[PDB]
Amino acid sequence: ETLNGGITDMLTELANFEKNVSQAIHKYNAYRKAASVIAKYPHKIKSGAEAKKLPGVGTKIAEKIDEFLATGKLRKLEKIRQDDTSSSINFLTRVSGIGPSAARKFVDEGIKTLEDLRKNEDKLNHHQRIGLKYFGDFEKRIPREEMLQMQDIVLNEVKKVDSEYIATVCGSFRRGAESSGDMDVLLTHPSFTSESTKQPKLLHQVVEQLQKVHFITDTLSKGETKFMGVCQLPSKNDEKEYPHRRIDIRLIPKDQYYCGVLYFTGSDIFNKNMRAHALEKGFTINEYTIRPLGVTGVAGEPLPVDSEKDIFDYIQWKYREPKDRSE
DNA sequence: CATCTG
DNA sequence: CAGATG
Ligand code: NA
Ligand code: NA
Repeated sequence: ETLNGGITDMLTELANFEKNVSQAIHKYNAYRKAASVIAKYPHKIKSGAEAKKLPGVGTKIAEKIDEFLATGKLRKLEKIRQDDTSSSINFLTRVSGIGPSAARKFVDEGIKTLEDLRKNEDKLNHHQRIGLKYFGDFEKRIPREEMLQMQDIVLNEVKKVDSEYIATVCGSFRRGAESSGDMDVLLTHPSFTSESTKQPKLLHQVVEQLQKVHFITDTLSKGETKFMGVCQLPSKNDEKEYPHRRIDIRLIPKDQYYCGVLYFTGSDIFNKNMRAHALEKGFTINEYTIRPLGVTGVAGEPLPVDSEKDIFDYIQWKYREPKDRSE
């Protein structure tokens, strides 16, 4: 956690690079388990061979670990941290919609910057385009104070559309967090579930409402069960308009809400531990359900949940307010 | 995993 | 349809 800090870090750099610039998914994937194991490793890595000793650690990584230990540096790391080409890919990638794949193409067409992009807005697709248009806004954290107003709107709108809506704002927003990245809304309706064959409208009626009033600004992706878009808190008495923020809305069959809602709420840590305990208590839990564990190895069948409460109960645990869902 | 693009 | 992004 701090004993083999740098090592795990350098490695993550390397790994990252492999995958991002080169297309080295193996290599990439290599640094990963690597940092993972030295990461757990209880001692102070005093040398390569010592590390080597570990699984995932080969000769090549060992090599690298030496020079790093030997000198507060790594050539290759240094060589990569300069190199324009590499730098560009790490940068383009910042745009919503640009991935590494795309980052590569662009640079190889000489688009390596923000301007480059605008100049070539023709080569970008809708998502990507927006992504560019909102570069700044998109990187700006979302202060809970805005979050609450947003939440205030979404809910009221969903409500007017149909009393049976059940919306929820998961995320850290939910866990207490002073600021969040994007807004994530979980959605369901009674008339929607596991068997119940569809109801796309269910999702589209609200999307529309939100656009009605202007909360929703652009559409990134709109499917029948998942919507990816952009929203905005009406700028008051003109002088201060708000940044644009990412917002997602997903439909969920009523019979699977709480697990989703639990799940989405996090933290990743909370989950696991909660997930591990579930297992002890003879249970299984994932994104959508809680299933009693057979002894023959494994086994299913969906337990029935009417709240986040139903779940814990099952695993026979202390109900946890979202706030302490930390770890 | 669900949506898009081409 | 494979392949990309989130
Ligand atoms: Na990106
Ligand atoms: Na292939």
